[PDB]
Amino acid sequence: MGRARDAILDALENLTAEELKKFKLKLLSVPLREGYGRIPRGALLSMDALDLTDKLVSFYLETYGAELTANVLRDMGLQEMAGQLQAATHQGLHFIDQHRAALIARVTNVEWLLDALYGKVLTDEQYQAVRAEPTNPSKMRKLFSFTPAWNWTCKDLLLQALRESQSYLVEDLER
Amino acid sequence: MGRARDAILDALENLTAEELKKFKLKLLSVPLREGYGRIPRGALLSMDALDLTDKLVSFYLETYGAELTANVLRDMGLQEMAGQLQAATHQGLHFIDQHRAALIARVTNVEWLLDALYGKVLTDEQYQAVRAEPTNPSKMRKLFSFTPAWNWTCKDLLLQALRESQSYLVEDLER
Amino acid sequence: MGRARDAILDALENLTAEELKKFKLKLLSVPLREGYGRIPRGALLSMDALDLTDKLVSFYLETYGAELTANVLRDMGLQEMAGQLQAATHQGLHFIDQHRAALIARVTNVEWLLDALYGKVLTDEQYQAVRAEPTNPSKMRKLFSFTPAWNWTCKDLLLQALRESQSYLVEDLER
Amino acid sequence: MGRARDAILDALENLTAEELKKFKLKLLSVPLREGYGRIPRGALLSMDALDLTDKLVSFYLETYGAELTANVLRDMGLQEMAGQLQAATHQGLHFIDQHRAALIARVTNVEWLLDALYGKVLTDEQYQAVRAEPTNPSKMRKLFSFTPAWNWTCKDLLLQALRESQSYLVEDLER
Amino acid sequence: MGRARDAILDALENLTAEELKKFKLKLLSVPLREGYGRIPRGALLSMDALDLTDKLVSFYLETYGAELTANVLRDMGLQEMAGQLQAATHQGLHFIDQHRAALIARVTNVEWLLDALYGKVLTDEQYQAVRAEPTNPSKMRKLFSFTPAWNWTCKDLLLQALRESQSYLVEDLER
Amino acid sequence: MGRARDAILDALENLTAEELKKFKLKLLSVPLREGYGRIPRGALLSMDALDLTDKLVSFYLETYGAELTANVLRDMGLQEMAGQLQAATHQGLHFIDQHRAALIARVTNVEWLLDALYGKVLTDEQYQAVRAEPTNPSKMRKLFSFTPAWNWTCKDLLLQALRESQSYLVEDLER
Repeated sequence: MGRARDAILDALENLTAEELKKFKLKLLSVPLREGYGRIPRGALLSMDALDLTDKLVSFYLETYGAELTANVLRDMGLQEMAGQLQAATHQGLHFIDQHRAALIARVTNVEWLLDALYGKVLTDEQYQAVRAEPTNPSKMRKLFSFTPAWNWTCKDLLLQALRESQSYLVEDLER
Repeated sequence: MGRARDAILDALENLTAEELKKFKLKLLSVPLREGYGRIPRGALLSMDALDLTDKLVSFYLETYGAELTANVLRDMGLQEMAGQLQAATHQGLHFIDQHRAALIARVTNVEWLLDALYGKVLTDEQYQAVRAEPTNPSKMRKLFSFTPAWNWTCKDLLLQALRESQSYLVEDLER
Repeated sequence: MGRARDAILDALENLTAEELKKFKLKLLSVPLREGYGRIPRGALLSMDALDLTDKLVSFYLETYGAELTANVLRDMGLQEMAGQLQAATHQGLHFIDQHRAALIARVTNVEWLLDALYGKVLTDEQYQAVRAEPTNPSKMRKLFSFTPAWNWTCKDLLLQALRESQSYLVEDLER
Repeated sequence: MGRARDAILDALENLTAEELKKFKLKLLSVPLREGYGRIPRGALLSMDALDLTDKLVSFYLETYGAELTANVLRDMGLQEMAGQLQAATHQGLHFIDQHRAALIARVTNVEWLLDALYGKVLTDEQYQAVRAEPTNPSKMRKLFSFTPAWNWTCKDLLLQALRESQSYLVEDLER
Repeated sequence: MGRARDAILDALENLTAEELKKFKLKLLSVPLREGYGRIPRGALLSMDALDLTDKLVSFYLETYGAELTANVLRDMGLQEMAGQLQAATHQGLHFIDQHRAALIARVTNVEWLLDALYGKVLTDEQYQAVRAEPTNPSKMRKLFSFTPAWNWTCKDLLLQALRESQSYLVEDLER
Repeated sequence: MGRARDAILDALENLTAEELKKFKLKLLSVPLREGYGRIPRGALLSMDALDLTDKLVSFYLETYGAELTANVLRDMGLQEMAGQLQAATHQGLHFIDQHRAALIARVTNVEWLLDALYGKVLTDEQYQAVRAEPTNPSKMRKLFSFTPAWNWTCKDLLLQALRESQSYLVEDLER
């Protein structure tokens, strides 16, 4: 699966000239994996977004180019663009999606997650339906039913709530 | 659910230049969650409300951006603006809406709440109708019937009255 | 229900500058409820009534702002403006309106109240009409029919007469 | 029917730079119909009114572009520009024009409308001529004879008067 | 530990306009530690509190900036603001907290301290409880149990009483 | 080890436009080491922060470029920027880290350092733990255990406290 060129272009088109200049400047000093070259200063300091996109795709592979662009954007502080690019490249698959079974089987403090997600994402009837479940696995199974209608931001909020509540569980899942 | 940019813009546009400058100054030293950067002084000390809103949504996501804006505003002392922002981001969902079932089940001192809400919120006929109910759960069920016509301020007043009357119930519900 | 800005402006606009200075000075040491900030001295000691009203509504909500203004006015000794603001915020609803049924059902010495209210509030015709009633509940029901034409001061006088006559009933009703 | 470019240009050219920037900012979060894209931030935050008109007509069709511009303008609170744009796009056709026969046939309280329109729109001679009519349909037919000389604002005032007088008729006609 | 920006802003914001000018004037002649520059007259004589705080933090670090501000405020005579800034910078840690063990072990005349603190700080029942202790170390240990509920002013009063009673013990303590 | 370009950019992005012109002007007269040229006035007086950073890295190497930038910044009086740049360039290595063994072996007046660091950096428990140590080397070994959690400012505070306490040891160690 490829077609990440359009994702990179979309990420690069939602930032102004003063941010594009900073991105190009920071591209000159970012650490690189072995076997990959560096773009010369002569051409890099004059390209626009359109030329930068296919230059990035040519010099670094599509996957590595996408992840390098995400890392550079995250370093500059632009979290929205990095999140959008990560969502585009990784499809509609999030961290909670890969570890779904472990999250339904090992989480304990459901009420903290419900309180964190109440109002911002969950509606009143959904909150009551989730709270009506007897046991924690049942609550988790009911809660995950609303995930397909969510976007990247809501999933990130849920992950942040889980990290704040149970750091040990998420650290174990990372390993 | 998004649309937090409009809420942030409304919150930031309703405060004067002297408060905006203090807000920008306090944005430089507010504690930040891990993984988030800080706005440089060069650009921050010259932005207006629109640019500040755009940069706030850019560096921090809509959820965390709104939360940070509310925290900074309530640190400045502007409680009205923070309350309006919380109402906008959370929709018409309040603390009393979340724990409605427990509140119509565990509260005892209803006449104190009625005295606190008399005149300012409740009318004479509504007060008489609530007083006509035989038991406390019936009184609470009748009282919650008028909630949809209320705004954030009335719900905050009711929460304050509940906290003053039965602090233990409130601290148990929040925890 | 809001509209407290107009009430606060009317209360603060009906006092002279020398006692406006005293109001501003006493606003610096009044005890505050939990979770509310304090106005800095640099700006507070230089504003007029128009700016003071806006900042009072800004830092403290309309409800708590009106309550704090009434408390500060009562502490200064100005009962007239404090009572006017109390009437404005609580609408045309008084203590006697809240406990009308209990007052009609439990009061005994109506003659003392009639003597206290004679001339100052009631004319000869109303006095004779009330005296013509056979029993105490009938006298109270006849008397309460004249309340809609009264103002805050007459109701306060009636409450004072009730407190002087039957203090135990008043302290029971308030608690 | 087209020519929406001139209407959009006239609407956008009659507003200052500071609210132009607000319009551009709010164009980034307005809900969109399915099948329509969003203008990237890179170009949107730099173009002026002349470029913005062409961009709006390109990305969105003339009809939907005008509708979206009017919706955003009403969201900002500027009702004069939105009304002018509606008048330009819909030609000299108003709500009262489309439902003329039903309005002449079903309205009852003509005198309230005449009182609302007196002085602001109708002259003394026209008012007397309308009052001289025997029955309500005759009064309405006489009143509608002066409509061609009116503008959008007068028709909006008449519609507001009708809505305030007979709300049920208006809500029936609109549905 | 940082966050001295908030403390400096609070200290500068609670002082009036005619004495902010005196503060700025005295900032031009205060002795400076080696390696630190002096703010030029051109910009200093036009700033308000918001720019002054940022300039102070930029030119002198947070620690030295807070110390210099406290020294200048003390020279001006404003002891309350200097004490507030000192409390904010050093956290809730006072001189008595630093030498707690030495104070409990070496002080003799507890009665003078109790007489100085009676009424103003200590209540009757806890004064009696302290007086009930058999020996001086027990009296001091019981007295220090009420310290956490005190503020900076009470601790300053206790230190002043200690200086008046046993000057030699203090001057040994700081040196 | 390089990566000084990012540190230089971060230092240059945290100063306003008024200070950027002063920095560029100071760059035209700063003494230079042998073999290094001077930036011409034609291009220097028109660059922004990004172009200035690139040109500084181009003409002067990363090491000498960072050193010259720090020297110019501390000449201007902005000690915070110079300190942050020194911390970024030299990594988390300070003067105290370089002479750790000599400082633990040759210092005498630990109490002055503890008094200087009390409250601002050290907490009460840490202060008591350090005071509990019998001898000076043990006290210093305990004190250095808390160093990894500190930042550049705390280390500078400790360094200036040492310099004030006994300057002879500092001037011996630096030479």
